[PDB]
Amino acid sequence: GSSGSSGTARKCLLEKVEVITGEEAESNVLQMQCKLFVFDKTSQSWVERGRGLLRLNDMASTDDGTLQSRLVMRTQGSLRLILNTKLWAQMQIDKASEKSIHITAMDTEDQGVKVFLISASSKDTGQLYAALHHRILALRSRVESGPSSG
Repeated sequence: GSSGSSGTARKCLLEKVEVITGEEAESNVLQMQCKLFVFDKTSQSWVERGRGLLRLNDMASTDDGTLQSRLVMRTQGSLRLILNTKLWAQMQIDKASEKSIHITAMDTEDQGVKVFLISASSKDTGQLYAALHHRILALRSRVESGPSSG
């Protein structure tokens, strides 16, 4: 084989990812057209943030190396991204209605945690929801060991 050293006298391997393409090769659980709304204390109500397509993409964890998840929402116009946050075990999500849902996420610019809403058909709404929950149940199952059998 070959042998050569330079500057940094420490490396992981030749086939480094830094050079390798994002190769995101992420997974698409479920995709459906939905709308996003945020509560602006200013108006004290739901304000139009961005309406378009919504889907749950599965990503790999870094410190956990496990199947991580996040909340993405692309608009209908230029599929622009306005909502991007990584779900967490202590994630807040409750089913307000069979069509609307209350989930907490962080913005991309404001990077602040706010109460987001999800409006969709009585069916679609249940789909996306049935997903989120799990996304968290998988995390809470790691932090805690669980019930120890006597």
